[PDB]
Amino acid sequence: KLLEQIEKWAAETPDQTAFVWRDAKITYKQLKEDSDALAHWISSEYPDDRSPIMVYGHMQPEMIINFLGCVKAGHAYIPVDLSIPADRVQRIAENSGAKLLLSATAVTVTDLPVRIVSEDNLKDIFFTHKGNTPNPEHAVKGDENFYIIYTSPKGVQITYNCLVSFTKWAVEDFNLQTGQVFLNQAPFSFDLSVMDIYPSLVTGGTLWAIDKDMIARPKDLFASLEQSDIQVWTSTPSFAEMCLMEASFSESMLPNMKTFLFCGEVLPNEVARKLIERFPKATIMNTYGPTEATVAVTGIHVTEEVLDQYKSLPVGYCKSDCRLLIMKEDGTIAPDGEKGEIVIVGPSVSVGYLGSPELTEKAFTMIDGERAYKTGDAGYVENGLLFYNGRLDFQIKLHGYRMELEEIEHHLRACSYVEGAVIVPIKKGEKYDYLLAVVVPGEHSFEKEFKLTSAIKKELNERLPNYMIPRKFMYQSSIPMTPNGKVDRKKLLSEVTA
Repeated sequence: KLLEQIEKWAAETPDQTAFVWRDAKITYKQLKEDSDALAHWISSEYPDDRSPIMVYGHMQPEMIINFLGCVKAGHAYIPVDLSIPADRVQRIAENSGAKLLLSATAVTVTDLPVRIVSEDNLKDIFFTHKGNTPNPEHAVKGDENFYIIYTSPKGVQITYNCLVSFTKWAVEDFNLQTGQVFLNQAPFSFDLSVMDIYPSLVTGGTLWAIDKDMIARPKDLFASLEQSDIQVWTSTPSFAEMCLMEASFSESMLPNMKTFLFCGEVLPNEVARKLIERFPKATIMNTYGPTEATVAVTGIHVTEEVLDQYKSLPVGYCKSDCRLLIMKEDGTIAPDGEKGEIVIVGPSVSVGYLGSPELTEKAFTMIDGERAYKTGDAGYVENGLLFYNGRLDFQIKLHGYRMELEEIEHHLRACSYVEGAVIVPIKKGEKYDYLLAVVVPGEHSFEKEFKLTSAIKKELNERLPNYMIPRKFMYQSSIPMTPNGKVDRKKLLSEVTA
């Protein structure tokens, strides 16, 4: 079914661009053909095997061809971005039980206990098996693994049913039409990319990829953006914020922008507001979910009304085929409006971590016959609406006082003269010593740094208790992002600590 709705475009709109990265692009017809040849090759080489297959690279069109080739042959694929550390890739190879690794580019990771098919060798199978097609019944189905994406060091197994459950909801609730241009910011090793990959493929859209190098060089990023004619924007809030630092990043640069889809981090009320101002015709959606629950399970249309009544934006209503549970600090459920750990239950929940029995036991459970996943996230529900408070382990306790790190960040972000901010907790060694605020200053006329600091501290005093107000402030032109596009908190902690 999933592959069928995708294949449907190879016949209806064969010459439509299915994926484009810089100068490299492939049509739906080419996607089908090479994908079919690979699948045929896989089946000929591994007749009665269904071991997961590693797919190595970055944004090359072959990444997508290889993903489909793998599933058509009944093999789940393991996306491995170039950014993943060698030691990690080696662990994945050994943990996953993979026997093969496919890459369009050169594999730089020191010898892996896997058969490597790369560069020209991959090209050879496309040529060698050109025209051939795989047995329709070999295609991954039902509860069989479709892809395995690693988090933290655990392989989250996402089944066919999991992905279909997500995709259907995404296409319908995000109001995606057909033939639209979908931005792809997230590396394939990050499940945010799934939010644009499959919805685009099933709706005959065009995936417009952006790579790590464009990001390292904004002039190229924006150049690409203007040529893209992107209509559906899928990215982390941080990525959007960085683009917002560019005055030309607006409806003028992307006049056909229609839908913004956010997930992965807190979407600031101010960021959404800036996007509405810059793109008055675009719809903004905030969504929430762990990789363990197939990309996202909640979503909400962030309107002017939502922005007016929710200083802290809610993360959304749970998809209809799943449900949420807010667990009080005890096996007990919490009354609506009360904070607890967010638990997700339903067909979106992963079947567990690959080869990690003990790890699966600790985070996954069975409730009334269905899978449930403890997120490690703190939040609450109010009449179906889910609110995110922060990561349970980011819960800082300052001298006899608890507090979500994210709540302090939320208020810091809301202060005048602040365009971006992150709190770096400085620990004495065991307990929390003090908080350090890293902010990107907005326009101001403060002639001395301490004056800006005092001003923000005064405003923050009206929002938080004195003991939650960061003692130290640091200013910089931008907040670092990890290769996935999220705030790089480790890097920040590393440099501010040094």
